[PDB]
Amino acid sequence: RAHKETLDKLTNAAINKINLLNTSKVKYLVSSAFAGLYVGIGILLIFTIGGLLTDAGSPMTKIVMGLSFAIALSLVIMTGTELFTGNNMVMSAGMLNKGVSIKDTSKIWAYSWVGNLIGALVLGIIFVGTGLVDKGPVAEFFANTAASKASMPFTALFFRGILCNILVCVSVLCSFRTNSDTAKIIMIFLCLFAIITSGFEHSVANMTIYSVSLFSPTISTVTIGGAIYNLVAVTLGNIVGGALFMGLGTYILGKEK
Amino acid sequence: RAHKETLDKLTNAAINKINLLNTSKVKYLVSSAFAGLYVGIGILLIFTIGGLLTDAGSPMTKIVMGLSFAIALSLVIMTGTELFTGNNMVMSAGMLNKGVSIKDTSKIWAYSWVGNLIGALVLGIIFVGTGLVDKGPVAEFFANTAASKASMPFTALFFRGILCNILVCVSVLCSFRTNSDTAKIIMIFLCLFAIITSGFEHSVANMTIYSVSLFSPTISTVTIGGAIYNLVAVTLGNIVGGALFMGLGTYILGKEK
Amino acid sequence: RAHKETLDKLTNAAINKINLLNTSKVKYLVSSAFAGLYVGIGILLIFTIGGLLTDAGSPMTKIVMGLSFAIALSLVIMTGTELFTGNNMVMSAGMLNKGVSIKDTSKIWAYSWVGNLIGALVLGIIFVGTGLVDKGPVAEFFANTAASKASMPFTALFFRGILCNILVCVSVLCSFRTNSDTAKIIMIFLCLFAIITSGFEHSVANMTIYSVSLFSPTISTVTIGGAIYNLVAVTLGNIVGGALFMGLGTYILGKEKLNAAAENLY
Amino acid sequence: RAHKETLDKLTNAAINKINLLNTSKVKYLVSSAFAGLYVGIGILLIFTIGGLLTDAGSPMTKIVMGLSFAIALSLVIMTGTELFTGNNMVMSAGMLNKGVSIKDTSKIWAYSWVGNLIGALVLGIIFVGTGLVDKGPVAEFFANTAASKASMPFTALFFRGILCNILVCVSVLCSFRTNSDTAKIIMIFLCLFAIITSGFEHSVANMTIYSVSLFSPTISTVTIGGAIYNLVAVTLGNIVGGALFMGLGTYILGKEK
Amino acid sequence: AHKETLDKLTNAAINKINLLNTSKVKYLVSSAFAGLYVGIGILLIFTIGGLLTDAGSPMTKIVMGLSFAIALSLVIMTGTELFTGNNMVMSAGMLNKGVSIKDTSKIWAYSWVGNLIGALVLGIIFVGTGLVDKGPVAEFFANTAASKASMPFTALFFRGILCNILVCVSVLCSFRTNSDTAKIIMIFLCLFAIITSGFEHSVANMTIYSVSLFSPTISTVTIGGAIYNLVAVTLGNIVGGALFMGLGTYILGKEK
Ligand SMILES: CCCCCCCCO[C@@H]1O[C@H](CO)[C@@H](O)[C@H](O)[C@H]1O
Ligand SMILES: CCCCCCCCO[C@@H]1O[C@H](CO)[C@@H](O)[C@H](O)[C@H]1O
Ligand SMILES: CCCCCCCCO[C@@H]1O[C@H](CO)[C@@H](O)[C@H](O)[C@H]1O
Ligand SMILES: CCCCCCCCO[C@@H]1O[C@H](CO)[C@@H](O)[C@H](O)[C@H]1O
Ligand SMILES: CCCCCCCCO[C@@H]1O[C@H](CO)[C@@H](O)[C@H](O)[C@H]1O
Repeated sequence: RAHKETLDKLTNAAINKINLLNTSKVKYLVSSAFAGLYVGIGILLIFTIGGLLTDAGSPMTKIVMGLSFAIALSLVIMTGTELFTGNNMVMSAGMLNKGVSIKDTSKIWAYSWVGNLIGALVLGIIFVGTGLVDKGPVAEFFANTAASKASMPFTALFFRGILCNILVCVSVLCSFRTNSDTAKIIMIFLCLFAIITSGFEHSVANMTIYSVSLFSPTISTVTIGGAIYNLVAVTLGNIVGGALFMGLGTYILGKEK
Repeated sequence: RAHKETLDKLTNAAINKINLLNTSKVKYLVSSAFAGLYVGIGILLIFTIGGLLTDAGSPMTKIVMGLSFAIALSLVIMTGTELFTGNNMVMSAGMLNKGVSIKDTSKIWAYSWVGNLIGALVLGIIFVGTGLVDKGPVAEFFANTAASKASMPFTALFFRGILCNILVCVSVLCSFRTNSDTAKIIMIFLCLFAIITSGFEHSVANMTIYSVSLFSPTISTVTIGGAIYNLVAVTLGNIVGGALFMGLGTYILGKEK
Repeated sequence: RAHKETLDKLTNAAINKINLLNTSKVKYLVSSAFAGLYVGIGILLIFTIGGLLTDAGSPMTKIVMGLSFAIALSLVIMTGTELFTGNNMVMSAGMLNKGVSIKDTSKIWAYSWVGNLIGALVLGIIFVGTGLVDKGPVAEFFANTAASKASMPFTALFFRGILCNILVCVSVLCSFRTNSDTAKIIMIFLCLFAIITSGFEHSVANMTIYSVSLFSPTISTVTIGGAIYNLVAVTLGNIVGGALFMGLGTYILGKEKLNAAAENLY
Repeated sequence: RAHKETLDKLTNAAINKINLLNTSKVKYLVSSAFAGLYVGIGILLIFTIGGLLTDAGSPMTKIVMGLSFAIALSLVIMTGTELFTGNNMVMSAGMLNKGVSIKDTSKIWAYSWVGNLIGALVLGIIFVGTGLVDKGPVAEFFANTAASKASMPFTALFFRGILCNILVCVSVLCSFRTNSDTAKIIMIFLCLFAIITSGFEHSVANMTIYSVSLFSPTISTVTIGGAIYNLVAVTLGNIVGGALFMGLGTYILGKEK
Repeated sequence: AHKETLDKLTNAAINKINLLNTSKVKYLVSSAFAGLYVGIGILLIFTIGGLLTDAGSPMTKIVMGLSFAIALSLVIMTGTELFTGNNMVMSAGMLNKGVSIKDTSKIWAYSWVGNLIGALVLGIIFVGTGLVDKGPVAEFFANTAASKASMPFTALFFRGILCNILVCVSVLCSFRTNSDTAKIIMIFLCLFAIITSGFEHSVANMTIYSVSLFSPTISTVTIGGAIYNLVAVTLGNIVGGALFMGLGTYILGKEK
């Protein structure tokens, strides 16, 4: 094990995040926007896959979607950009280890969440302009998925959000624990396969699901109300998974007591 | 050849394990709980696959499930967390090599088994909360699988547990014999593929099978009694495979006489 | 982090490109020609797959095509040759960081683009010469695809071009951010999967699509006006994606803000 | 090209093998037993696959089997254990190069062959004990394969053994020519894919095929005379493939003359 | 790093001719291994071809391409002498004045013949397994051999060109990376392209014809057919490897 080294790295990354934000809100928001859009790119890919295999009646739909989502977090980690969901574990661990404050943590979470959203809104806009969701099985996949995610009960979304961010954050944790970029990508691939195929909920990914569905004139039954309901429920779950499980857990393992 | 050095690393790992437990029961149990939960995440993924493909009558079902289970031990190894089944070989070799004692071994086995179960209990509760096993093929897949595992003859479960833990512990052994994290993950992928598709029995994975099946009000094919029956038989078989084959074996290979 | 170091690498890459171009038109155009042909090789592969699976009715067609396209940018990055689409991000970042001039940039872009085109033309001539697109599902896939791309609205092609080059350029960016050649190839595989299966537009790849179709004797029904319209719309799209998004974006991330010799972020 | 360096490595390895055997028969036999069982694990997996896909009438059966066999030699190489077929090239090259005697070679061949057999016997007994070949397509797949392998003309088996051990030994040769463990596993994956899907014959894998077939009450398609016939023919072919092609070939490339 | 790459190709060309000059046996043995290693890839993918063609699968050519990587991977990882790869290496080394034209034709002649010996040996042994006595694999060899030998010259020539661009560029990648895993991946991608696209490889065809001509399965092949295919494809391979990759890498790297 190298639990203490790992906690040191998490704490140093938390310190580095808040110093970045304090040094430049533009730099922090651009990074956050990049991460939001990168995650959204994975969504565009796997929903195209979703539409294609759904229209085909394939039993393998959710499995192929899961296998194909690795790009989302892979791009985030390989570009060193700012992802809200990953920040749940990093800021909480660093905060518990007294490297950052609670205010620092809430500031980082707020900014990366908004930045992530800006990225998703841009992607959504651009994607709608390609005409790829003007009509057909791919537009319908966005339309139906958006609707079902927005009509789920609060408790279900919350618990799905917890399990999702346990997986997002453990993949981030693995990247702090190896020097091999290939190993990092493989672990990301495995974790995101688990997330998508199992049906867990990811606030940042949902941002693109809703920006596309909402910006698309291919009607679809969503509404901003439903989008907000889902994002709030899922964000709360994500925070619990990342901070209360992963952040607290890694702190307990690594705390120089 | 390099068996001596491998035995040396195994011995040191066994020494570090008992020192951790002597230092902090909380740290040790948290690490164990993480590992039990990580293994369970693999179960949630492949049982989702099992439900999807069984429902479709696919002949590829058990093959796809085996290929998709790699995350379970990959997460454990890459996070440095405490897994009971792997401890069967490590403590065993370490004890034989006079680095730790018999009571040290029994203590580590008991705590890691219980801590792993804690992780499975937590994951099961949260998974039930997702609503993902309310009804439909995934719930059916948990219910039917838990039922069949609980009604297998003792001897069958025992021998399945032996072969399972030979594979788990050899994947752990490979991790002690390479410096490449990518190669570690590949070997784990191969061994877990063999375990799942061949039909071998893993006590720690079964903890999540039974936590989900028993916590879900939607599932009513098994009882705590059936869970205990399967867990006891499979755990005994696991111990024989990890300690009697892999532990004794690596000691013999490595013991500088 | 580590964005500053990444910015320094992009800027050095930019300076090296204009330098080599200044030194030898021949060296630069051959490098660009290789890159154009390498990308086209990917097209020849996935369009053969397109033809095969389309004629078979498969629903996995576009997924298998996406999974099989990695060779295109993998070859470019592993041979270190000049690809127009990638040059958008590198030249703009370097220029913004005041390592290369606006003049240097539109030059590299011009030479790389044309050089990429030469490669596609030569590949197209040779491929048709194999007789593999004399008749049948593959020849048609080339034909029908060429027609559909040349008959889409500007807006659509533009935005498809933006998204395409975001992905092309981010894979180039990953290659600057790791020392693992395997991780580089894996990131390329993922990005190109996303590009092809999602349906984004790549100018350099389109160069080979139209060269084959305009060289193939199985008639056409696309025409040269269509091709150039496409390459124009997609190229502008590509430029915005790579220069406006990736170039400016990486500049902002990496530019050490003391300096400040000129502009202040907030 | 590094042909001399490669022969120098093969020669050191031959020396180290005979020294080990001379030092401890128990260590040498235990190591050989492990390698036999590890290869056998590959057989249990791919024959499970065989039964599943053959029962389903799948055309991809032999392809998936080949893709799934990599674990057999991957485990042997990553654990550093003694495999008879690999020793055909190593001992012969080291013998030609005067690092070891002809008698050392005979000794190593006989001991590893028998030790491999012990591992296969042990694996077979335990596998039968699982109830996994009690009845159904997997048992039938063992029964049918064991029978066809036993009824082939000597000539056919012999030449199949030559090509098999060209592939086993070249994968071993690859492992001497790289420092990348991931590259070693990939080359093993490719070679074993070629062996299984093409239909070549591996003596050590066949030990497990026949141990299961002869230990399972539900398998009556073959006799001990039949196993012995196949094993002799295939062993002879393996020896020619490994020693006369790979051993002599690598000696010729590397010998400073 | 074009200059360093050209230096590497030049040093590889020099070491090849030096080797041949020192020992024809060592050089021919190495060439025979490379021919057999490439042939092993053919045995595997033609087994796949027979299996899937018999089943009417639209994935046949795709699965074959994905499964051919072993052919050049064995060559590169064993350090053996492959004719097609020597088209780029010797030409680059020659233009860079490390070796002569005479050296090049010599290395080409010896590796081609050595590759062929490896293919003949493999074909004989494979026929001896009984695996092509009858059935869809035997049929796949016979039909493929016949189709390749009945193609027009021009078609074979151009397919040979694209094939060796891919073979040689995979070799080029191996000179431009220190990662053995990256080398294998690049080889996997290039061979996937070669096989699935339908390009022509002289050395691989050596095994196709040695198997088909040694096997009991009746084909319309004939030795005259094989030789015709091999000549046309070899010239195409030479053009692709020497004129494109050889000349190209020299131009990229030459410090002038
Ligand atoms: C272009 C869009 C910019 C969005 C900026 C959002 C910043 C919100 O502001 C932050 O929110 C937290 C809780 O609400 C507080 O605890 C922080 O102190 C506060 O800075
Ligand atoms: C909240 C979780 C508490 C876990 C406590 C586990 C303690 C088990 O206790 C152990 O049991 C063994 C026998 O099975 C003994 O041999 C060990 O000596 C003993 O320490
Ligand atoms: C040891 C393996 C996992 C043990 C999980 C124990 C959880 C049992 O708990 C209860 O059992 C009831 C009836 O069977 C269920 O109906 C209830 O949902 C559940 O509360
Ligand atoms: C699932 C199969 C994916 C294979 C990816 C392997 C990538 C490993 O990583 C690569 O290979 C070597 C690792 O041992 C290193 O030497 C290289 O530097 C590195 O590029
Ligand atoms: C469990 C016991 C198995 C032991 C295997 C015994 C095989 C030894 O037997 C012999 O050894 C000689 C050299 O010492 C060789 O010359 C002979 O070839 C070999 O048959």
